[PDB]
Amino acid sequence: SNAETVAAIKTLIQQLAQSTDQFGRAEINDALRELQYSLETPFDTVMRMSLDTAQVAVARIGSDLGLFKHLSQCASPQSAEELADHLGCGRELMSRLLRYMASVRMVQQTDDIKYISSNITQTLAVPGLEAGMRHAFENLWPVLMALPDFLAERKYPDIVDAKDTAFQKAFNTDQDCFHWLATQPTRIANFKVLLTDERTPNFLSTFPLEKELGSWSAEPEKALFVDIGGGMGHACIRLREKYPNQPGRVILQDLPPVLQAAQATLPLSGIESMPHNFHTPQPVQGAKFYFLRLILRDFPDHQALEILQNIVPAMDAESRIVIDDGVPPEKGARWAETGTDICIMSALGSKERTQRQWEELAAKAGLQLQALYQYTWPVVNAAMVFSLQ
Amino acid sequence: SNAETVAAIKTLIQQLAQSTDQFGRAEINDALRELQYSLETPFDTVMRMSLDTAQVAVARIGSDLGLFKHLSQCASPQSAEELADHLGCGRELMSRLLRYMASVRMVQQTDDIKYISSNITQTLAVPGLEAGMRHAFENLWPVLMALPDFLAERKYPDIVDAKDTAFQKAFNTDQDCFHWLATQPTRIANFKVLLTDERTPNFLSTFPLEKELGSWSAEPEKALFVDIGGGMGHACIRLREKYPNQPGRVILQDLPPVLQAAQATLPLSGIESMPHNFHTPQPVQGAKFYFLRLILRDFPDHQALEILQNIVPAMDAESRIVIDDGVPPEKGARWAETGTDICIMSALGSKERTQRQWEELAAKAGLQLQALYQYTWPVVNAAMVFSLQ
Amino acid sequence: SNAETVAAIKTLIQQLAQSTDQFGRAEINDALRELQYSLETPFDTVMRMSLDTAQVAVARIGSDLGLFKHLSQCASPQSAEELADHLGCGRELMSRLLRYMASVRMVQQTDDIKYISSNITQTLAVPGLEAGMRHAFENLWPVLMALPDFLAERKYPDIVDAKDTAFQKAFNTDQDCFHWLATQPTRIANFKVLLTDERTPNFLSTFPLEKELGSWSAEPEKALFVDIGGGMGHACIRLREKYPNQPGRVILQDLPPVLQAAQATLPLSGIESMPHNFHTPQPVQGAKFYFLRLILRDFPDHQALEILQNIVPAMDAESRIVIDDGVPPEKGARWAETGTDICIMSALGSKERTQRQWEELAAKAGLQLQALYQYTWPVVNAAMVFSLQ
Amino acid sequence: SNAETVAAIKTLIQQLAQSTDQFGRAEINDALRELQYSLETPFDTVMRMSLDTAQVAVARIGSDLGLFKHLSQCASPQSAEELADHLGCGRELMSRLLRYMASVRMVQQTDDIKYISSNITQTLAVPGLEAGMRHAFENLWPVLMALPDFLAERKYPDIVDAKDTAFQKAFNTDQDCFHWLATQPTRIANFKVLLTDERTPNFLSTFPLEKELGSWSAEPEKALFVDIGGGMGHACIRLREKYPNQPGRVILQDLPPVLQAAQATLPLSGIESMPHNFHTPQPVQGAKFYFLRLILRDFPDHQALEILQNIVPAMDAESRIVIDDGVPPEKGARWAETGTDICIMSALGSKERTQRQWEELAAKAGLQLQALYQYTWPVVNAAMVFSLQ
Ligand SMILES: C[S@@+](CC[C@H](N)C(=O)[O-])C[C@H]1O[C@@H](n2cnc3c(N)ncnc32)[C@H](O)[C@@H]1O
Ligand SMILES: C[S@@+](CC[C@H](N)C(=O)[O-])C[C@H]1O[C@@H](n2cnc3c(N)ncnc32)[C@H](O)[C@@H]1O
Ligand SMILES: C[S@@+](CC[C@H](N)C(=O)[O-])C[C@H]1O[C@@H](n2cnc3c(N)ncnc32)[C@H](O)[C@@H]1O
Ligand SMILES: C[S@@+](CC[C@H](N)C(=O)[O-])C[C@H]1O[C@@H](n2cnc3c(N)ncnc32)[C@H](O)[C@@H]1O
Ligand SMILES: C/C=C/[C@H]1Oc2c(-c3ccccc3)c[nH]c(=O)c2[C@H]2[C@@H]1CCC[C@@H]2C
Ligand SMILES: C/C=C/[C@H]1Oc2c(-c3ccccc3)c[nH]c(=O)c2[C@H]2[C@@H]1CCC[C@@H]2C
Ligand SMILES: [Cl-]
Ligand SMILES: [Cl-]
Ligand code: NA
Ligand code: NA
Repeated sequence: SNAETVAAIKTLIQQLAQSTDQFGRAEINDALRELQYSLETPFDTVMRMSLDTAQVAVARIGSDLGLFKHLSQCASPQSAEELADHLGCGRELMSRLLRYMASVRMVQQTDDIKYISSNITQTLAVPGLEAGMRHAFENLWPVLMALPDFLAERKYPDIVDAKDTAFQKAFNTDQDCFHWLATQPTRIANFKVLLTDERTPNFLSTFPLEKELGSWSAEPEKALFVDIGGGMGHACIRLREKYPNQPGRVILQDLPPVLQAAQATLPLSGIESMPHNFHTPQPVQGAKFYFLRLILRDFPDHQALEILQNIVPAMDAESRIVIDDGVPPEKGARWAETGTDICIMSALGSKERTQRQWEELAAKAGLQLQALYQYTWPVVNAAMVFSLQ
Repeated sequence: SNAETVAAIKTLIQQLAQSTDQFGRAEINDALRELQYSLETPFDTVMRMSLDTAQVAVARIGSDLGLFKHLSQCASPQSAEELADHLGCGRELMSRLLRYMASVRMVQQTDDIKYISSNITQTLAVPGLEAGMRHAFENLWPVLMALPDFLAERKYPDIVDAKDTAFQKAFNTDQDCFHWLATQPTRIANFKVLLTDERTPNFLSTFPLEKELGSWSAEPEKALFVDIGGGMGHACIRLREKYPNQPGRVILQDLPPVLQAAQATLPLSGIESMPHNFHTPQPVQGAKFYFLRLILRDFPDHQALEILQNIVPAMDAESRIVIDDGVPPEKGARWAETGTDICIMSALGSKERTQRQWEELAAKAGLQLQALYQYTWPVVNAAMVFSLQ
Repeated sequence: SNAETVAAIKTLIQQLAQSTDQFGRAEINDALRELQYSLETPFDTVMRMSLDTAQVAVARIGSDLGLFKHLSQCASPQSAEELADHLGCGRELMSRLLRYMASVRMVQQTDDIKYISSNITQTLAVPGLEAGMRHAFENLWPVLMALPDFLAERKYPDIVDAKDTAFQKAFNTDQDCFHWLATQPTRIANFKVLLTDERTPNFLSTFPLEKELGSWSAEPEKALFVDIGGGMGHACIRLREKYPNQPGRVILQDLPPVLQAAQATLPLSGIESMPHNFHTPQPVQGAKFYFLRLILRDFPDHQALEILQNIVPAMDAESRIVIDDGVPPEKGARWAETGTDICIMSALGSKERTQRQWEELAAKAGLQLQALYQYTWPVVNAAMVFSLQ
Repeated sequence: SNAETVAAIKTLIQQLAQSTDQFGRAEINDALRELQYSLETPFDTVMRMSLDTAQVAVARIGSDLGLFKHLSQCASPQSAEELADHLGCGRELMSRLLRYMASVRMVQQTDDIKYISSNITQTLAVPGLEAGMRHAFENLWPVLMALPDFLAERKYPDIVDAKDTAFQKAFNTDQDCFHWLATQPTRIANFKVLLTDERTPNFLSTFPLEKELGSWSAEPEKALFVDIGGGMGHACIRLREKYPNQPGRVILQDLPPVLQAAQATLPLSGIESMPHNFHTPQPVQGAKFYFLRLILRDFPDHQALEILQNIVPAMDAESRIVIDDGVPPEKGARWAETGTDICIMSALGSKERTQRQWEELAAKAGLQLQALYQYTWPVVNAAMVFSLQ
């Protein structure tokens, strides 16, 4: 029986996933995608490319209606009629949306054609994660839709400049993304919520802090950790959580509006909030770790170099710059780390960097790689520890 | 070990797939997608929705460059630099595009970082399938992009009008989709290539022609089969191919430009090409089968009703209207027959219809369902045979 | 490919096995055996029945030669010629024996045709497990060999008498098995080594000692636990190990030679060794638990009844008889608790007993079942707690 | 759920088996056995070695009762009581036998504790296959039970002589097996039925007969095929079936009592029955193929050499000797071909031979290997074609 074999496949894959860890499960999920692409028919490939786009649009509609948050708190299955009346949606529109959502597990449909939350419905109800999907719809989609004709019109140039990429055609502006987004309210509110989505796991999973400290001393009043562009300060919070009695200042540096947003969730003491533009010289001198997580990936090498050069003069012999960012391999890179590369090229003019490309960039700033501590698999995120040359 | 487990999963799924038939393989691929969605983390969900739409943009770039047809005819692996200089692409851009395409199997990367065609490469080199991908990019994506705000602005109506749906916002026009397309030369050219893609399997695999015919006589000059909106006439070709000695006229009906495009690939005898607009009265009287394949799905009930009412008066007691189209189930409908529903709502104001919905629509035309012959699984396509009430 | 499929099956089963517990692994191994029997051809069936018994003969040869203990302590692979000359075996015979043992995993053959220990090699080097294999060869096989003609000659009786079953034909004696063994020195020596094999898990993993005890008081000198036929006293040892501060005498009862063999491995204090024949009245009065592990299974109902009737008069209202033994299900019983049934019918005139059969036997002794605490799965071993009626 | 995972394992293994061919299924079955041995606990290993012997004894009882043939023709499940009364067996003995048989799939037990035939019950009802199991019980078992103490008493000699092996101790005789069996009636009747069990597949599956013929001519009256020790003549029957109009005599040679037994099932013409002792010179001169299937494996090299030397003088330049027999590999030999080696060493003093050992034996007879045509996998049976040197 085909159905019996399909059910047994699901049982065995679920059991294998449940027994391994998060990295093993991520490897299984990539394998399932690889198998799907290898087994689909030519017509299936075109159908998948035609229709998988609709998930983001329909997730946007569900978020506009508040469907996912409502469904995630319901204690019993709900009919399409009940959901439509409660959320203020046309009854047959609601039924068609739910049918589509159930077919891509954005909700679950029951045997009496009612609806309950799935793992994805819960995810889309979380404000920082819902903001990621809304960001894909309103910011990434227009840039991806502009890039084929941008490249055609310009005879397929190598994109190297944040002010000359697809973003400018998509949003009909001459400034780079970061400035243009400075001026748009709805954009900024969603961006704001995006900063609250903390990624797991983080570099402290694998970072051998005591080993990297060596005999460095916090006396008299030195800084252990300067989180440059630290956003809501998640790195600082987790550092103090895991090393609560390690001496030394822990300093969150960002722009004033972001630090004001961070105060609500920062600890009452132990973490300093210091306004600092990372395009200016670093004010904290001789810190042990100058930390840049998911900062440099957003800049082409000219601008990423200048961010590092503003830090290097503050370093003493024991100081390290810690770049925590994607480190895709030379070959066999996965879709999450090559898709990111196409999107940041499109929007920001920047790129993902292999380990060799990170080392070449850091060498231009007078820096040498001392250690690399991977903390995610199979997609590579790592804390790279750089010394003065 | 993790790598060993993952490779073993792929070996076993590949072996199970190779041993079933096309419908079994489609069930396996549906299960692999559901497993992927159930096993992904919340961050995975957002990254998948953020990045999967980039595949359509990058397939459109590869199509613009001629990359897939070139790779498909290459006899050895090609370096990124060879492809870049052959195709007129910047070398760094080409390398980044190929890394991304290899990660989603749109090409294959070798272990010395050269590139060869995949199944997907070959698919995207086929003119009609390439055109389906290009249609997704240039026609489906803008309407999906406009749908959320269109729904919000209009307070979530039940869309029933081809001249009042998301299409009008997306392309800033008051025309309905079909009329507007007819004014756009590049778009109509790509649609004509799309008509050359023949779906498989087809209704003749399960349609019991002999039993439906009974003692039906073709004399003096009656038609056995009238293919209304038949495009390239693939249904007429396959009919004549399978039943070459069955008497009766076989008539392809479409608008003049499509009939002209069809002449190259039609048989020299046995199939008549008859210009006919299906919004006007059917000229062929008393035919055995009036055949509508993937036609009525593109019209709201009002207009689909009118198309049937243009045929009904031409029928005698033995005539049948055969609707060959999607018949999704009442529950558990699959993504390829619910995502279509959302797309055709947004572009055409139309919908997919369950069996009960087809029968209700046909009853307003004075017709009753005699038989239903499914020929695809698990996504339902069927030949629905209707007679006068 | 066939080889690839086969290796993938083994990878996936090994991964599933490693992730469950011992009971899950036992269920998997039962399923593998049932799959093997359902998939074998008719000729396979006969070859399996023809050849699988050779493994006991060749394990007995390896034991005679000392091969398994020698291989288990070897630090590198050994050639057949090295093993032959070390162990005193003809070189061709040794090579043929090793080829056979490698094909059933009793050793492992390397790719340069040398030999190393397997899990099974290590098992057969353990004195008590070696003795179980030697017992199968010298005691179980002759009785199984005599059973078919014994049944035929006697017109298929229901065997109920330890002095009238297949044992008497197999060893050409009128004695019952236990008495005859006691006259055979080599056999009794191997049985004494067999007593050193401690089964795991044991009843204390699920026995709720505190709840069964209640407010039971040990003073002035009552016994908490009387281990009747306790062998090496493993139940007493594990009892004292798990509940070292529970007051009350713990008493191992067995015949003098077994108590003497037990002295080496008993604790120096806390467990009394008391010579007692369980076919005679129980000397310890009013103990909390009189414990019979794998005792009553070796006696037909008449004699098992007598053993219980020798204990009952020693009981007070708080005393319990704990029968720790196999409790096979009414249906779906597994091969390891039905093959035992056939063996003990043939050698001892005994039987395995379902829960209902245990309760019927205990009721003739005046006892009622209070509780049943299973501690192995899927083959059922349980501690059955009986009180006076 | 453990049960759910176990059920899914069975479903997936059954589906993989059902889709491959008989050789793929034989590889899967060997893998399942390998997994069982690797996953069992030390106690399980001893239990399996103690109890798997009982299958042959209980199969013997079932055959004595006629249970398997009766159950194989029953049209509905039968209770233990019904079977006991019909077959003349004690009711509780019958119930215990059926419980054991169901646990090793020798029958199947239903959910209402009744019994139906399994694949193994059908196999054991077939007279030639039942005779193989009875042969294992009455002929192979006594020799395997004698071999450990035979080897111990004789200080582990290399066994090379049919008149000095374990057989002589097992059956208290000084003659080799073949003569001693000449004198025992029950033995001979069962042996007789054994000859009717035709193995599948056979060498004609893969033997390129037309290629091996070359330009050999049957004119005037030459023999195509001389089946030496051909038993019931199955090789001759299948040769004429697959090559019904190939010219040349086809001759079955055996001892007179076997050829009289073969007449009932030989074709009415086309196959000659010729009495011939293969220890005498071959009377048919210049045949194309002199065929020896499963003959030489039963003889030590001295006697196997003399059988070949009696054929060689009859050969002309185009004649071939075809040895069809087991050809185990140099390493990694499977249990069916190494267990056979131990049993024929025990009973007959002979051995399985690798390809190199066959070539060494044939070279002593003046013969050279021309071709080897395997026809079973993974256990190697092959037709080896030898020429004059
Ligand atoms: C990817 S986000 C947050 C990255 C942060 N390290 C983390 O892991 O959450 C980039 C951060 O850089 C900050 N940022 C952007 N421009 C900056 C500038 N010129 N100076 C300092 N911070 C800046 C943003 O405000 C935001 O908090
Ligand atoms: C989705 S295509 C289907 C073609 C065909 N039934 C098949 O299965 O391939 C729709 C067809 O309808 C035709 N069509 C659109 N409007 C029409 C009209 N007013 N009258 C006749 N044909 C029309 C198009 O030219 C096109 O060939
Ligand atoms: C199967 S062994 C079981 C030992 C112990 N109950 C255990 O679980 O290991 C049976 C034990 O019963 C003992 N036994 C046999 N006959 C006995 C008798 N008449 N009185 C006391 N013990 C006896 C033997 O010496 C042996 O130690
Ligand atoms: C393994 S059995 C049958 C083998 C046969 N080639 C086949 O594949 O069925 C061995 C055969 O050799 C025959 N045989 C034994 N001694 C013989 C002898 N001295 N001369 C001729 N045939 C003999 C037996 O009668 C029996 O038919
Ligand atoms: C020729 C069809 C191409 C694809 O667009 C359509 C259309 C369509 C959409 C916009 C403009 C014109 C027609 C109507 N009706 C369908 O069914 C599909 C499906 C087609 C294939 C992929 C998914 C779509 C929903
Ligand atoms: C100490 C037990 C050894 C094994 O023989 C027995 C015996 C037994 C048999 C013959 C003579 C003396 C005792 C009784 N009662 C059992 O239960 C087992 C099982 C034992 C382990 C393997 C399978 C057997 C049926
Ligand atoms: Cl479809
Ligand atoms: Cl047990
Ligand atoms: Na890339
Ligand atoms: Na061997």
